[PDB]
Amino acid sequence: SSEESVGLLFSGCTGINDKTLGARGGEVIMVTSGSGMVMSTFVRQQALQWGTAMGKKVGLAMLEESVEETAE
Amino acid sequence: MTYNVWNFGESNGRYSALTARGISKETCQKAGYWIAKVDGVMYQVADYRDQNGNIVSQKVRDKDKNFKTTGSHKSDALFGKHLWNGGKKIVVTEGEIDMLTVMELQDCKYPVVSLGHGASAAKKTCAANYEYFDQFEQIILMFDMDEAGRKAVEEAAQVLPAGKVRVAVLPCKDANECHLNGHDREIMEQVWNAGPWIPDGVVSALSLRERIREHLSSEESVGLLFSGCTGINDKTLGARGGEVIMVTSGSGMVMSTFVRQQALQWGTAMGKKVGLAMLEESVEETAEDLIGLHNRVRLRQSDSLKREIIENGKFDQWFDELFGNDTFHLYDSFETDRLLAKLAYMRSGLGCDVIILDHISIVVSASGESDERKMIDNLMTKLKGFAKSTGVVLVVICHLKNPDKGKAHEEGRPVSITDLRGSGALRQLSDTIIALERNQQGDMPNLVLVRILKCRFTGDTGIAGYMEYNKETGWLEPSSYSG
Repeated sequence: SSEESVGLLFSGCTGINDKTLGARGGEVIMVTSGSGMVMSTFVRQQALQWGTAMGKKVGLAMLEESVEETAE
Repeated sequence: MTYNVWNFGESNGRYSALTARGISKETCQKAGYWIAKVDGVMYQVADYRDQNGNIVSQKVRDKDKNFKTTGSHKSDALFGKHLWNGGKKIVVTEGEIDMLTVMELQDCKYPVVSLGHGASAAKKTCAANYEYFDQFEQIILMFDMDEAGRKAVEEAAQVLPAGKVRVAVLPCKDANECHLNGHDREIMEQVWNAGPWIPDGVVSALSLRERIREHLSSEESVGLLFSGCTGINDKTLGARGGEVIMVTSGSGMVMSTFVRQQALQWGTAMGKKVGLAMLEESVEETAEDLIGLHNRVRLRQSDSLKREIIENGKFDQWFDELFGNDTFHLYDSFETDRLLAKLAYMRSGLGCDVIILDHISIVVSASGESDERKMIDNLMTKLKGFAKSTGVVLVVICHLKNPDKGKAHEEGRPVSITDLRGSGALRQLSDTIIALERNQQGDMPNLVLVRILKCRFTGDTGIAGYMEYNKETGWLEPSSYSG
């Protein structure tokens, strides 16, 4: 009952979802890839839809850039 | 073996009231603050027991302000700990006496423990006890009201559980200084419902509106265009403030020109105030190199012309011309922390918007420490911090280690980020990496290539154009070139 199946659906590629069934809480999802800013977008995108479409509160530690920048 | 735990009675023990501190006799009795007297002198003994009840260690005092610690004072010692296993709220004080205090004012009905090695070992003693403290709903850190005491609070909460920590804020040094005629009611107002703070770096988005607005106007998409090779610009979109541009390459004096050239155009064409730390050369030298460069003449490299313009007034003229807009400013030399500080005041005080730091390879002063490998990195970060933290554009020149593989640097050999110096900090912390290659023994010994080795803001990277050295004027002129 407690723990859960379809936790938080990755956005922008059903597939990610199909295969992973989402980002269940207490998990640790790890996004990786080459030079990928592609990577930094993908994550950003997720942060975006989770904190708006979904109710969820997102917390960001974008260590690379400033807080103002990421907000823009 | 270790100092025996002091037996009550063996040493002439009494549970007496501390009249000096406004701690009642009945109070000392509950926490285990007893008054012995061995071999003549009368000592104050604090009884540290584990959650199980057994006395594991003692902290003993004599009048003059000395100590003597009995038993085995483990890294997780909390004085009073054995009294409470659970609760809605537990005050945690710096020392034993202050624990006795809160234990009064409350008629010993709620929980207070004191740090085992208090003062400095705030971090260790605390994290040693995560579980114990999590037994309570909220943890009230009532530490000293001074320099190191606020610090203690900080290091403490860091290692303490979740959203439970709240900071006590008293009118005097400690909770006892208050009691000792002053404001008991001040201590009270904190034990109940005091300050809960710990986000010194967490920052809700809502609360950035202003900081964002003012950013958006201030710092520019096309922040500062590199000069002498559209390309550098096309790919990197410029040197946006708060970035850290890193210019690198082989033997490149080509490199030290390229940087110089940029310094030039930003400090004259553009309004921007450049600050320079040219660590290699003197402050007078770099100034000449500027003047000369600005006047398309190889100034220092020519006895005749030097004399000429000193006499024909052209010097004072050229000098005013280039400099007299308080726009260039130089760090002039003869540590890491020490340099960083100077560069900061250029940013903060004279408020230049670019600082060019020629040649990271020179760390310098604090000698007893190993690999430049490691240290290069340590500086790297302070710098990136400086940068982002203050929005200054920080160009940082950096020189290349040398292959071991076949073709050298003057043989043109291209460079990659692997090809990189350091041990990762630049390879990381830098926002745009511009590399310049030059095969000084070949077809165009004056032709120089520009790779963008990296560029966060755009990630459009690669070969980005060519320039040609004019041995004659001193400039990296832009050049026609491709496949």
